[PDB]
Amino acid sequence: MRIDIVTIFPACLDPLRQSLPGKAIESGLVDLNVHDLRRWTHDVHHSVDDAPYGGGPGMVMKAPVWGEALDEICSSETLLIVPTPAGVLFTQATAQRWTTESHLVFACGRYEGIDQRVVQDAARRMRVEEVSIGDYVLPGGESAAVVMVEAVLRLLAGVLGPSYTRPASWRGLDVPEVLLSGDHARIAAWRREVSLQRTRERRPDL
Amino acid sequence: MRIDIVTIFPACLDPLRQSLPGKAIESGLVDLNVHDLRRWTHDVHHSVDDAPYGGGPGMVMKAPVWGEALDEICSSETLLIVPTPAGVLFTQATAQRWTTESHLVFACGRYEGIDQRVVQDAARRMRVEEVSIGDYVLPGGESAAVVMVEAVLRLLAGVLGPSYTRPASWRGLDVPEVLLSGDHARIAAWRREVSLQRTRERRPDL
Ligand SMILES: Nc1ncnc2c1ncn2[C@@H]1O[C@H](CSCC[C@H](N)C(=O)O)[C@@H](O)[C@H]1O
Ligand SMILES: Nc1ncnc2c1ncn2[C@@H]1O[C@H](CSCC[C@H](N)C(=O)O)[C@@H](O)[C@H]1O
Repeated sequence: MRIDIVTIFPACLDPLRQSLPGKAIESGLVDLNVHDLRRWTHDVHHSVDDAPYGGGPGMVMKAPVWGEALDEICSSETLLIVPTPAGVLFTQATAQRWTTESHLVFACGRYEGIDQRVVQDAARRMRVEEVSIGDYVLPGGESAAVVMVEAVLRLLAGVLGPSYTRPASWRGLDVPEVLLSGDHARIAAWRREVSLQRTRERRPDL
Repeated sequence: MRIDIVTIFPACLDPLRQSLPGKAIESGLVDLNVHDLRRWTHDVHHSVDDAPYGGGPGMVMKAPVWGEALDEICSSETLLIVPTPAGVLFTQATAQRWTTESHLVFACGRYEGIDQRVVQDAARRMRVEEVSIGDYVLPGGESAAVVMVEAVLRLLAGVLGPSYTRPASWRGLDVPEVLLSGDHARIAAWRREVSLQRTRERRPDL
């Protein structure tokens, strides 16, 4: 897999050089490249942003700068991912689906986001997805791209209820007898039962 | 606010030293500390993990090591956050709620997670929350803690539909006339209408 991440904060993708993703890279499973968007700017101030039409707070990332970056980095086989709290929700199904991709490009937004025409123009050449990692607002798309890449790379590396360990009794808290029993059938049943109960309490949406 | 993050991958929290969170730190809004869990180990191999009771794949993070770290770092006023895909969903309401906290501690899990008794034992002294940032599986809790801290710090710093910018026409794509009109009432109505439509298509759960 080839991954390209475009951002005005390259340092924020440094976790992808560590642990599982860093191991996936050095082992040649993935080619990861992080690009500073300012390298596609030409003005004296190397600016990636401008005032929004119709007003609003903050600034908008300019379509001409993004368009020039994506024209260079993307092909017709690329799956362009635009993190946004207005996108479809990223789930484990999405992470599994992205393992079948040859080229992922992440266009990380800052400020109020990226001029909408970047997505519409990209869609003329390649496949584009606006994706949210959850119902919260982040200052930028970088932490979202780390989350998405780690979820995909975990699956790629693997392809290519409560947990307990010793001691049996700690601070007056004992490991449930079922786990000490060595009876796989009883253990599987209990784990399913506790997971169902926890799901009912915390995640009835599931 | 004081934030403590406990992990076997301190480098993975480096994004919190950049951009908005890094600015919140240097301006004295937040005291952020990242702790390597191995510093609370005493065995020859400085190990934080052991085999799970009842079997299963991988390893479990030991309760005695976590208990010793949390005994040192936490107080009765701490809100202990344990990232887990089995927790309640983190949302913008949670991020807003956490801005009222004086001390957040994030216990980042690796492997199959943290022995469940760590949470139960912590709950004897302080408030604990098991939290998921979404319906996907990450290799570790660090990228989840970055997401949560950034969402909270964005709100803390601020307290203490589609976007467009120039040019009006780009690659044959024009900015909607409504945004060029300068009529706030018409702009607000249109933005609400396009956002509602996008919500119906992508997020009927909302
Ligand atoms: N929940 C989330 N999921 C994925 N990306 C998010 C996110 N929250 C914020 N972001 C990122 O942070 C950037 C700035 S937040 C701007 C939000 C924008 N007005 C919109 O509605 O799209 C976004 O462009 C996106 O890249
Ligand atoms: N969706 C998510 N939200 C928050 N943390 C997650 C997460 N997915 C994985 N993690 C983190 O990654 C670590 C290893 S994943 C292990 C999952 C564990 N068996 C469980 O059901 O809790 C978890 O301990 C947690 O810290």
